[PDB]
Amino acid sequence: MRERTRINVDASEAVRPFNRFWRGTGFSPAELLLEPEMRQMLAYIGGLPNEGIKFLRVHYLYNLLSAKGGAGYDWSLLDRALDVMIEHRLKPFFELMGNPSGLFTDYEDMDQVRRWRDLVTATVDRYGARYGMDELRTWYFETTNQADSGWWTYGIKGYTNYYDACVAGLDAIDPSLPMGGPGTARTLSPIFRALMAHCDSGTSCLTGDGPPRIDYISIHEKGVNGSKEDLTPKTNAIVDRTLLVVDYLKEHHPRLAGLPIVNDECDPQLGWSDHHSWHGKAYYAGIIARIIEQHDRRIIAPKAANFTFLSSDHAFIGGWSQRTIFAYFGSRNFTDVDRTPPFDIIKKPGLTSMELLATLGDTVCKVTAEPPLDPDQDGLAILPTRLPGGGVSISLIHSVDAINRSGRTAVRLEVSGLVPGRHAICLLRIDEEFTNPMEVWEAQRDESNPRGPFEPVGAPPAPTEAQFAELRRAQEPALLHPISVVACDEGRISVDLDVPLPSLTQVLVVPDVGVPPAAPTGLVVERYLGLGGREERMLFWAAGDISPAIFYDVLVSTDGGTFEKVSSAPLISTAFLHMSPPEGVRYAVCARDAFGRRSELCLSRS
Ligand SMILES: Cc1cc(=O)oc2cc(O[C@@H]3O[C@@H](C(=O)O)[C@@H](O)[C@H](O)[C@H]3O)ccc12
Ligand SMILES: Cc1cc(=O)oc2cc(O[C@@H]3O[C@@H](C(=O)O)[C@@H](O)[C@H](O)[C@H]3O)ccc12
Repeated sequence: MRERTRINVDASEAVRPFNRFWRGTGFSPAELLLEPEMRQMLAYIGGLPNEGIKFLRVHYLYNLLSAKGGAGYDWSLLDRALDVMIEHRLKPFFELMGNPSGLFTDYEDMDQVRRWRDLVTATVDRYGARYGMDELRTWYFETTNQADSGWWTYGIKGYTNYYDACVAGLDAIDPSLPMGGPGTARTLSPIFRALMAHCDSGTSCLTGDGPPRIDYISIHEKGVNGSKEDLTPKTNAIVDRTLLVVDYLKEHHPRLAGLPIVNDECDPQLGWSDHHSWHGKAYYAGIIARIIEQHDRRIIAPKAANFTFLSSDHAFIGGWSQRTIFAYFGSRNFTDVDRTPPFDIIKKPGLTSMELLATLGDTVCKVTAEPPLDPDQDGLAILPTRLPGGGVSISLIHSVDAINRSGRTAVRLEVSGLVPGRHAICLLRIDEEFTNPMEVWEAQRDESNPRGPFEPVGAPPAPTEAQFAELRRAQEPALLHPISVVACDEGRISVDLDVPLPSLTQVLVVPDVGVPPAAPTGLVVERYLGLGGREERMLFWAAGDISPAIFYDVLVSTDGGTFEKVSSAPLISTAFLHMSPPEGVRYAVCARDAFGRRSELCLSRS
């Protein structure tokens, strides 16, 4: 419902601060953290620009513990699970949840309540020692998930004592460790209302002296109900129900109403493992961004509430059509790598969309559009930000709730108010033609000829090595056009964009700092086996600094010969899966800025 829009973004005019408030994902159960598939996934998840994903919300961490007869527990599985997060620069959004060796049966029994308190205290004590208390203090702790679905039994009172025990457990070591909840699934459920009453008036069953503290309020609100049918996400209703909850707090518990509000599981549709094919396509990138933009425009900007964090729950392991950030190819079903079944994973739009969004800056700029933008009616939305050091990062979102709608509009994008001097314009796109590995896969001929030679089919369930190389080129956030460098003496740039429905476009306009970018650091190389037992190496590294619009190449030397490039697309994330390394392989990673300059140093190892 629009043909051409002229959009002017004025980088010289700051409107308000901008936070990237969506930098989280999650999955269940905690045991996946011990599997090699998840280990590989965490390299991609921890490699987004500027901590583009920072928190993992993993269910049933305490099922990793078991009672060692006595006071304590065998911590060794939990240690491995937390260590993999920390090692990939991820932090737990730590749900105090699970039941070590089934020991907990009754939260009204005050000896159990006290034992739970002691478990929480022991957790904080151990991990504060293992990683440092500075690390611990960057975490968030949460109540056990739902509790308004299959909360074993325990009741409202059990729940409220459980909360008390969590809070007293953290307070024994450090009261500044943030605690919140209830992480309820249904809007204004009994559990939710009860915890709010308890934390407002109400008194802790372990102290006896006022309500237990609450540092944030968390709920799950999702776009549409679980179904085998492709029901249509209602994205604006997520914000409507969140504001309803806030209204409930303003009326009934005004002392809590200004607290940080968290949607700890914000997905377009309930039921991750149902098959909804749009999870593999640009629709999902569009819709994640659309949900984000609605929260920014309707909650944060007018200050209707202190909305602080939105976590997706899309790091489950599964196929193209499930709510997963990778498509898993291999023999395992989740609904030493020489022991376990080999596998390949391909990035999907749930992750690439977050790669693009991770590039956003820290300040909202003024934007004017003609005709004026009306995202709730026609689907064209914008997140226009200024980067530290100058320049802009703009997300242009063309997304509607309906899955089955296509089309395109024209945008003339103008950016003014830049500091004069050269700038580079980088255009990244997720749509049907770009960053589109599922489309590529569907068009690949299945060489196993499962319907015989006269009926070729696509979508090979076991792609060839060459097919996988084609998918891995397509899986990376793609340049819509080659980067252009503009000598903008007037501090203006402009560009024409063809904007499909659905699509996500990231426009980066970055100044020339005058020197090559900083070299990458901390290169880790690990062995995996791909489908058919093919040798593979996963590379993970860190950016040399916080510069915008940095792209990485991966090179290979054998066994001393000069380095040749082995990455296909320029990488914006600090992770790369390499297939079939030669003998005596040495890896090197180079950073490239948008002006074509290579980091003077490459980072080596193997
Ligand atoms: C769960 C939760 C509660 C809360 O009050 O704040 C959070 C902040 C979270 O991310 C931080 O959000 C911004 C901030 O609080 O300053 C960002 O600027 C931080 O970098 C980020 O860690 C994640 C989870 C929560
Ligand atoms: C059973 C159930 C009832 C309900 O009213 O709401 C729910 C919300 C739920 O939230 C999340 O849903 C899952 C999903 O959407 O597939 C997962 O994303 C999360 O693990 C779960 O916490 C899970 C179960 C229920």
